[PDB]
Amino acid sequence: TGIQISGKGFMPISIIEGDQHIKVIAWLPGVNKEDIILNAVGDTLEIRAKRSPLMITESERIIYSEIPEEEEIYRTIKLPATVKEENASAKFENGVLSVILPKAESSIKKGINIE
Amino acid sequence: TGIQISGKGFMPISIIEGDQHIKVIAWLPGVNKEDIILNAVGDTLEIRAKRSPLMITESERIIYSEIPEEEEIYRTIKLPATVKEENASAKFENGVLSVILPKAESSIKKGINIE
Amino acid sequence: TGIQISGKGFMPISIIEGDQHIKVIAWLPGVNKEDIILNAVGDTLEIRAKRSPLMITESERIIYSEIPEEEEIYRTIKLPATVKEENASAKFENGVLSVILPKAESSIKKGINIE
Amino acid sequence: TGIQISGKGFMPISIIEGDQHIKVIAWLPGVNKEDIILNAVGDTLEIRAKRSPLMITESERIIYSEIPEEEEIYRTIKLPATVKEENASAKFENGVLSVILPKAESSIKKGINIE
Amino acid sequence: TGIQISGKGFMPISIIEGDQHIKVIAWLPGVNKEDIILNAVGDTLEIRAKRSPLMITESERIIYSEIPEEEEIYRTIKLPATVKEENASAKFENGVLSVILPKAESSIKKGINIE
Amino acid sequence: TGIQISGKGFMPISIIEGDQHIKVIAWLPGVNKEDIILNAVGDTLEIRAKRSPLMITESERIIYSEIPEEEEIYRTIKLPATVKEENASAKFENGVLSVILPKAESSIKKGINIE
Amino acid sequence: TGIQISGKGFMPISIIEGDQHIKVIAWLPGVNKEDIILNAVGDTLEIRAKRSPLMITESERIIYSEIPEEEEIYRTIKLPATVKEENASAKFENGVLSVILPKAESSIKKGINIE
Amino acid sequence: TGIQISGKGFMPISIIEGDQHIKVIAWLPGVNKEDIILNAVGDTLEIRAKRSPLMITESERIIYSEIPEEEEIYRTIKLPATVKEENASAKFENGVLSVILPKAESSIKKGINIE
Amino acid sequence: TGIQISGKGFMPISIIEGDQHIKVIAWLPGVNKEDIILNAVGDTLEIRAKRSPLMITESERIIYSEIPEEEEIYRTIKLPATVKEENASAKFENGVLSVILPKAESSIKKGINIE
Amino acid sequence: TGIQISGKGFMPISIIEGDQHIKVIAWLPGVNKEDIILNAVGDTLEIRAKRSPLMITESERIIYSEIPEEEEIYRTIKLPATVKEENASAKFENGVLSVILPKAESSIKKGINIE
Amino acid sequence: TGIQISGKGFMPISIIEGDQHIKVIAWLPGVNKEDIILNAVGDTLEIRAKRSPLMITESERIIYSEIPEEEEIYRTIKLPATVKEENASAKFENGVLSVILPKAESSIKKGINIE
Amino acid sequence: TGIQISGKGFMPISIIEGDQHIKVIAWLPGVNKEDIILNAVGDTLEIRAKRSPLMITESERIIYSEIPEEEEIYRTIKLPATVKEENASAKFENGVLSVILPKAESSIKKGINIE
Amino acid sequence: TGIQISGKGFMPISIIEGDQHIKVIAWLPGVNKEDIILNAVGDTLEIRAKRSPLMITESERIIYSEIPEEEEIYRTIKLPATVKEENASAKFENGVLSVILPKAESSIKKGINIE
Amino acid sequence: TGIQISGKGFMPISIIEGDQHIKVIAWLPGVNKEDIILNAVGDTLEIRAKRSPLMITESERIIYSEIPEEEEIYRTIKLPATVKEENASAKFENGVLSVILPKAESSIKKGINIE
Amino acid sequence: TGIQISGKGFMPISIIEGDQHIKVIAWLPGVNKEDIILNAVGDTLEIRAKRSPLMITESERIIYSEIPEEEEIYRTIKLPATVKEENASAKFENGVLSVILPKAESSIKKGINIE
Amino acid sequence: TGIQISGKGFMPISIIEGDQHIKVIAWLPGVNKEDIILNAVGDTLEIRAKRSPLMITESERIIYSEIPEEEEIYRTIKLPATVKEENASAKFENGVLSVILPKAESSIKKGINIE
Amino acid sequence: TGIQISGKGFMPISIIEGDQHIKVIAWLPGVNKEDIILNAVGDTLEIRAKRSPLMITESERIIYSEIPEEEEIYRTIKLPATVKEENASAKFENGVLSVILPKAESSIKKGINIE
Repeated sequence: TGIQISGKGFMPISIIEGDQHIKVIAWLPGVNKEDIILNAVGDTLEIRAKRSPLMITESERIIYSEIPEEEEIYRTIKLPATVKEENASAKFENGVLSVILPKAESSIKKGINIE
Repeated sequence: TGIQISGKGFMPISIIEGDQHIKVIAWLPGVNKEDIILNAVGDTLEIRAKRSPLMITESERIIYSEIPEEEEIYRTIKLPATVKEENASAKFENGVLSVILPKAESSIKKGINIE
Repeated sequence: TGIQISGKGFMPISIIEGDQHIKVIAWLPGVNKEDIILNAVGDTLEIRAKRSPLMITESERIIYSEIPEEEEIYRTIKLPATVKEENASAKFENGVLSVILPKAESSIKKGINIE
Repeated sequence: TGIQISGKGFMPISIIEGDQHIKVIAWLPGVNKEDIILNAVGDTLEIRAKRSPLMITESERIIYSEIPEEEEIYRTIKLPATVKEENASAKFENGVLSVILPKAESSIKKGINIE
Repeated sequence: TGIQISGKGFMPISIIEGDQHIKVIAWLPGVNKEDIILNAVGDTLEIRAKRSPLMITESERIIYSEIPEEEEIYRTIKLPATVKEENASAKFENGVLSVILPKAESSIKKGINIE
Repeated sequence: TGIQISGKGFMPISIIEGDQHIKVIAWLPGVNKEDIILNAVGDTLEIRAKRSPLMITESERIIYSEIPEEEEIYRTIKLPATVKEENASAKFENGVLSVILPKAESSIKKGINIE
Repeated sequence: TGIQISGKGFMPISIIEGDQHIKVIAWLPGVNKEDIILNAVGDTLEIRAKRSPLMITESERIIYSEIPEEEEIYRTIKLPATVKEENASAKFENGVLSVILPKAESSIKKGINIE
Repeated sequence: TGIQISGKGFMPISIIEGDQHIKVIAWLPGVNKEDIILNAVGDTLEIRAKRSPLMITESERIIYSEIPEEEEIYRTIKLPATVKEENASAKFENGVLSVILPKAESSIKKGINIE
Repeated sequence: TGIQISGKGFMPISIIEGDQHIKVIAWLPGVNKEDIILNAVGDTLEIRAKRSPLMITESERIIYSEIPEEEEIYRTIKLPATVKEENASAKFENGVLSVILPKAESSIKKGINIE
Repeated sequence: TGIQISGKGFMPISIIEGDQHIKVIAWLPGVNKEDIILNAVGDTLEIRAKRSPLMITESERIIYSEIPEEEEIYRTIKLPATVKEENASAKFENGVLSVILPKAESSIKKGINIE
Repeated sequence: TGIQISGKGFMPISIIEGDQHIKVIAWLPGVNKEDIILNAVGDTLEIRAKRSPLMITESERIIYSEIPEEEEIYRTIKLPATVKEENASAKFENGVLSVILPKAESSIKKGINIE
Repeated sequence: TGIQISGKGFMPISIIEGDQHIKVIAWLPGVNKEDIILNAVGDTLEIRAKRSPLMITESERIIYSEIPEEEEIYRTIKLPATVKEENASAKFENGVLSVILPKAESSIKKGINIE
Repeated sequence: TGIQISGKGFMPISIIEGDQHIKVIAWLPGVNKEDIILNAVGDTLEIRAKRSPLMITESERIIYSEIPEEEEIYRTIKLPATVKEENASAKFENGVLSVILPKAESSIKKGINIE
Repeated sequence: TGIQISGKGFMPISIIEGDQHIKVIAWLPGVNKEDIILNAVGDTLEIRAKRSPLMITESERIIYSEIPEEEEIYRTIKLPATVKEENASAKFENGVLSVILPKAESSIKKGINIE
Repeated sequence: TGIQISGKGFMPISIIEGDQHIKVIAWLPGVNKEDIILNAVGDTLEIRAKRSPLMITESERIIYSEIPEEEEIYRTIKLPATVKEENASAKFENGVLSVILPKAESSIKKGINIE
Repeated sequence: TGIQISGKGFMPISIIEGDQHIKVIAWLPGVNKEDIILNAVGDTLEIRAKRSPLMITESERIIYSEIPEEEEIYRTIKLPATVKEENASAKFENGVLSVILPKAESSIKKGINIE
Repeated sequence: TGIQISGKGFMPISIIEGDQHIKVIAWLPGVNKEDIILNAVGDTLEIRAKRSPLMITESERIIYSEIPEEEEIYRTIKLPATVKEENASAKFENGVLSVILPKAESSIKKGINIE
C-alpha cells in the first residue's frame, strides 16, 4: 500500500481499506461544518479547514494552555487505489469527519485458486 | 496561580481566569454528550469520559492510523480559587466542552491605591 | 488527586476512590494481627507494624534468601479528601489489610448540567 | 550448594539447610489455601498458586497502585540434597508457607577427625 | 526493479524474475490451506493468512518457547512488472506457497543489437 | 527446569510439560517427511533434517530473498525429566513436527499435604 | 503533493498551487533574458541558464567576495499535476522569473458534499 | 530527472541526456562481446554480463591482486524518459559499451516564450 | 616477496609468480593500444597510459556519472625477482593488458632434500 | 575437572589431584582446633570455622588495621571425583589444614594403549 | 551435547560424534610417543604430555621466535556420552593423536516413528 | 599518630596503642617459629619470615589454587612512640604473632585539668 | 637483522643465527613428508605444503572443532645473510621441519680488537 | 620509485625523473653561493648549507617574526636510479638550486612490444 | 604595536622597529626582480609578486614535490607608525627583499625623566 | 641515511658520520673488557656483552633499586656506508666503548660544481 | 625505611641495607674519577659529578643519538639510618661507584625473643 501524507496543522488520520471501498477518518475538534473543503480526483484526496481562535475579554487572561493556535490546517493524501469521486459521501459529527470512497473497476483485485 | 493536573488519556485543556469567574475548555472529539461526567467541589474539578472504538467488518482492515485507542479518559484539576458549584454551567459543541464556574466571595481580590 | 506517601520498610499500597468513600489495601505478609497500629485524622492515615525475624537453630544456616530483615515498618498517607474516622472499618486476612473510610460532607462533589 | 530457581511471578524465597532436613519459606500474600499446589521428587520442589484480582464497582476507580496484577505464579527449585517426599510437611499462616523436607540417607554427611 | 513490501507478521519472501513470468515463494508453517487468501491485480499481489494458536490443557504449561503467537498475518507486494492474473497458478506444500504469474505483453523487454 | 538447547540452522522450538508427559513442537517448513531423523534416550532428544535448495533455470534469477540457504539443520535438547522412548510418538503436518514423550516412574512428582 | 527537485547551481525556487493552475518563481540575478531556456512536458519543467563571470583589469584584484562563480545553472522539477504547456506563460523582471502553467482536465479535483 | 540504479558487481555508468535521445556508457573490462545481454522497454534498461576468472597453472600462484572475482554482473536502470527500443543501437570497443536510445514523442519537451 | 607499487590514476593490478617467469595483469578500459608505454629493467616495470575524455555536444549534458576523468595514468612496480626484459611479451585484449617476463638465472630457486 | 566453590569469609584454598587420592589445603590463621567442623559425602566437602575477635582494654584503641572481623567462615566444595569418606584424614598445623581423601573404585581412570 | 574442556598449554581439539562411537583428534607437534599419557573413565578423558625445549649452543642465539616454551601440557574433557574404555584405541602420526571410544549400551539413542 | 608501613609479601597487621605500651598483631599462616626474625630500635620494628612452598609428587598436580607462592616476606613499621626494646615480649600461636612493646618515659602523655 | 616473512596459512616459525650457519624450525602437524616443497636461493627461502582435510562418514558429524581447514599453506622468508643452498640439509620428525643453511664467505663477520 | 629523504632544517624539495636524467630543485632563500656543499655517489645526494642570522642594533628590536632561526640545514636523498656524478651540473639563482644528474647505463629502461 | 597582515600566497615576513625607522624583510624565492610591485602610503605597505611555474617536457614527469604552485602572491601590512615613503629604499638579494622606511616627525617618541 | 637498530637489553648508541669514516659510541656500565664481542662486515656491526649480577650476603637485602638485571645484551646495527673492517679500531674507557670504522672507496662521495 | 631522593641528571641508584652497614651503588658512565664529589653527614649523602660533552670536528656531524647532553649531575639521598662518615669507603670501576657506610650504635636493632 503506497500512502503519501503531507500538509500542515494538527489533524490525526485513519485509513481503512476494504474489498470495494476506502474509508478515511479525520479529527477536527472546534471546526464549523461550513468551513471544511473536501476534494478528490484519481487517487488523491484533499482536506482544508479553518478554526477560530479563542476570544477573551481584556479583564481575562490565559494562565495555562495546551491547545494550539494554528488557524489554517490542511492534509493531502495519496491513496493505494483509484476511486470514483462522483459516488463518494461524507459525514461530520462530534468533531469527527468520515469519508467513504468507492473503488474503480480497474483497482478491484481478483482471486487465484490454490491447489 | 496554583494549578494541579492529573489523569489519563488524551485531553488538551485551557484555563481562563477573570475577576469573578473561571472558564475551562476541554477537547473531546468523538465522545457522546450522555457519556460525560462533570463534578466539582471546593477548588477541584473532575471530568470523566468514554469513547467507543472504531468498528470494522472482517473484510476491512486498518492500513494506517494515528488515532489512539484508549477507551476511558479522565482529568482532575485543582484550581487557584474556591468556586460555587451550585451556579456553574457547561456546554458541549463540535467536540469541545466549556465550563463556567463563579468565584466565591472569599477569593475575590481587592484593590490597593497607589500614590 | 493530591497523594503523599512516606515511611520505611516494604509495604505495597493501593488506593481506591469512590463517590462517597475511600478504600486502602496494604500487603503485610508475616505480621500478627495484634502487632498493627492504625490511626487516622483529617485527611491523613498512619499504619505501623512489626514482624518477627526468622529463628534458626545453631545446627541450621541460611544458604539462600530473598526475604528482607527489616523489623519495624510504617507508612504515612495523605489522602485527597477529608474522612470521618469515627465510622471507619478494617479487615485483616491472608496477610492483606483493607481499610474503608467514609467521606465528609464538605468533600462530596456535586454535578453540573450540560446542554 | 547447587541451587536452581526458575518460574514466574512475585514470590520471595528463603532456603535453610540443617544436618538432617531442609526448610523452605515462601511469601504468598492474598492467596487462598485451597489454591496452592506443592510437589516434590528427588531433589526438586514445585510451587504453583493463583491469586484473584482486585474487584471494583464501576463507580469506583484506582487512583494509585503498587500491587502487581499477575494471576498465575510458580517456582521450580533444585535443592542441594535428595529428600524423602513421603515424610514432608507444610504450613500456611498469615500469607507465609513453610515446608519441611527430611534428607535421604545417601546425602547425610559424615565427620572426619582432625589431629 | 521497483519492489515494495508491507504488512504484518512473520512471513519470509523470495521473488524470482524470468523473461516471461514472475515467481513468488512464501513460508507459512502451521497454516491450513483453506485459511489462505490470494489476490492480484495490475502489478500488486496480496497474501492473507490465519494460524491457530497452541492449545494446552490446564495440567500442562509452556516452560520454553521461541514460536510467535501472532494470529493474523498478511503481506502486500508491489512487483516490477504488470502481470495477467487470469493465467496465474499457486501450490501449497510442506508449509511453502509458490505463485506463478505470467507477464503482460507491454512489460516484455526487447533486445538491442551490439556492433 | 533444566533446559539445554544446541545445534545449527533455523528451527524454532516449543516445550510443554504436563504431569505425566512432555510435548515438543518444531517448525520445519520445506522439509520432506522422509528426510527427518528423530532420536531419544534418557533425558535427551535429537532432531536432524535436510532441505533442498531453490532450483532455478539460467533464464531466471533471484531479485529479492529473505529465505535462508542452510542445507543441514539439527537440534539437541536436554529435558527436565527422564522419558521412556519406547512409548513415544510423532506427527508431521503442514511443516510442523509434534513429539509426545511419556515420563518415567522415577520423575513423576508426588503431592504434599498443607494444613 | 509529490515534488522532485534536481540540478546544479544556486537557484531558489517557490511553487504555488491553485485550483486551476500552478505558478513557479525562480531567482536568477545577473542573467540576461536571451540566455534562459524553459521547457515543459507532462508534469515536468526544466530551467537552464548561464551567467557571465566578473571581468577585471590586471590592475584590479578581488579582495573580498561572497558571490559564487558557477557559470552553468539548471533545475529539473517534477510537479504534482499534469499541465498544458501550449497555454503557459512566463515573465522576467529585476532578476526574477515567473511561470504560469494551466492544469489539464484530468487533474482538476472535484468536491464531495458533507452532511 | 528520476534515476534508479540497482544490480550487483563492478560496473561504472554514465548517463547523457540530449533533446531527442539518451546515451548510456558502461565499463566492462575483460568481457567478451558474445556474453552481454541488453534489454529495454518503456523507461527501463537492463545489462547482464559474465567474465571468466583468471586461470593459473599449479606451479603458479597469485602473490598480489586488486582485481575482483565476481563472475556474474548486472545493472537495471530506470531512465527519466520513455524511449523507442526498436530504433536503438549499441557499440562495444576496448571494453566500453555505448548505447543510444531515441526518445518517444510524448517525452520531447516544448519551449515557452519569455517576454 | 618484496612488492612496491606507486603511481597515479585508477589501475587494478594482479601479480602471478611461477617457477621460471612472472605474469602481470592490468585493467585499462577505454585506452587505445597506441597510447600505452611499457618499460622494464632489473626488477622494475613501468606502465604509462592516456585515455581521452568523454566528448559531448552543447545540447547534451551529463546528469549522472561514476566514471573518473583523470587523463594521465601510470604505475611503477618493483618485483621480487630479476627478469630478462629482452625475452618479454605483452598482449592487449578487451581492455586488459597481460605481460609475461622470464626470470634470470640468478633468481631461480633450488631444491633442498628432506629426510 | 568440575570444581564448585561457595561460602563466606576469608579462606584461600588449594586442590591437588593424584591418580588415587585428592588433597585439599586451607588457610585458617587464628582458629582453634576444637572450633573446626569437617564433613564430606559423595563428591562434596564442607568446612566450617569460628575465630574469636580481638579483645582490647578501654584504655587501648586500634589506630591501624588490615585484619578482617568476620566471625563465622565456611566453604562448600564440589570435587571432580567420588571419594570414600570413611578412609579420609586431616591435619592442622601453624594455621594450615590439610585433608587427604581416597578415591572410589568407579572414579579411577584406566589407560589406553597407543600405537 | 554437554562438553567441558579444561587444562593448560597449547593443544587444539576436535570432537566427532557418531551413532555408536566418539572420535577425538589432538594436535601435539614435537612430542615423542613415549611421553604421552592417555586415561579415560565414565564420560571423562585425560591427555598429558611433555615437549623438550629447543637446545642451542652458546655461539648460537634466537633472533626470532613464535613457538611457545611451555614444557607441560594437559587437557581434561567431559564428553556427552558414557564410553567403554576397555575397547578404545589410539594412533599417533605426524604429530596428530586420534582416539576412538565405543559407546555404552545405555547411551545409544533409539528412533521414534513419524506419521 | 604517624604510622609508616613498608615491605613485601602477604602479611596483615593490627596496631593497638595503650597508655603505657604498644601491641602489634601479625598473621603468618604456614611459617615455622624458627624462621622468624624480629628486631626493634627507637620507634621502628622489623619482621622477616620464610615459608616453604607446597611440595607435590610428579603423579600429582594442582588443579585449583588461591594460596600465593612468595617465599620471602617482610614488613618495616614506624611507630608513633619511642619504645624500650629490652623489655619487649612476643608470642606465636596458631599462625598469629603478638608483640608487646613498653613505652619510654619521654613518650608518656600527661593530663591537663579542665575547668 | 633484516627479516621478511610473508605467506598464508598457519605455520609458526623460529630462526636461529650462529657464527657460520642459520637454522629454521617450522611446525607442520598433519602433513605428509612427500607433500613438502623446499627451495632457497641468495638470501630467500620458500616452504610450501598441503594437508588433507578431515574425512567423515555421513553418519558422523563434527560437534566441536578448533582445527583450521586451510588446505594450501606457504611461507616466504628473507634472511639476514647470503647462504649456500648446495650444502643445506633438512629433517622432518613428529610434525616439525628443521633446515640447516651454511653461510657464504662474504657474510661471515670479522672481529675488531679492543684496547 | 624508492625515495628516501632525511635531514634537518627548512628546505622544500622537488624531484623530476626523465628517461635519461634526474633533476632536483631546492629552495634556499638567504644563503650565499659559497656556503653550499653538494655531494653525490651511487644513488645518493647530499646538500649542506648555512644561513647567517638577522643582525640588529641594540636600539632596534623584533616585534613580529615568521622567519626561522636555524643556522645549519642539510638534506640526504636516496634516488630511484644510479647516476654518473662526473657528468652532473648545478645552478643557483634567486635562492633556488637546480641539479641535473645523468643516468647510468644499467638503470635505463627498455621497451616491450605489445600485440 | 598595532600590526595587521593580510593577503594570499606563501610569504614569510619579519618586522623590525627602531627609534627612527622601520625595516621589513620578505622571503620570495624564485621571483624575478622585474616582477615585484612595492607601494606605501601613510602607515600601510603593499607587496605584489608573480612566480613562473615549473616547466617540464612531456617525456618528464614529477614524481615528488613539496613546492607550491600558486602563481600570484601579495601581502598588505598595516604598520605601528606613519612613515615617509619619499625617502624609503629597498634591496633584493638571493631571494630576500629588504625595505627601509623612515619615520615621520609626529611618530617619534620622546623621553620622560625618572626620579 | 639508512639506519637499522635491533637487539635486546639497555644500551644507548650514538652514530657520527664524517667524510671518510664512521664513529660509534656505546654505553656499557659495569661490563668487563674481556666480556665484549665486536664484529663487522659489509655495512653491518654487531656488539655482544654480559654483565655480572649484584651479589649479596643473606644478611643483606635490596630495599630500593633502579638498576636492571638483564644478563645478556646485544645490538645489531646496519650502517649507511660500506666500511673496511680490517682497518677498524676500538677503545673502552669508564664504561664507554668507541669504534672507528674507515669507509670503502665506493662509498666516498664526490663534489659537484655550482654556477 | 624512609628514603628521600632528589637532584638532577641521569643517575640510577641502588640501596642495600644490612645489619651493620649500608651500601649505595651508582651508575656514572663517562665520568672521570677526579670529577666526583662525595659527602655525607648524619643520615644524608650527596653525590656531584660532571661529564665532558662529545667533541666533533666541523667535517663531522651527528646523524643519530640517544645519549643525553646534561653536563652537571647530582643526587641527594636521605637514608633510613644514621651512619659514621669517618669510617666510610668508596670505589670506582667501569663507570660504577660503590659506597660502604657503617652504622652508628644508636641505629643497630636488637632482637626480641618469641615463645
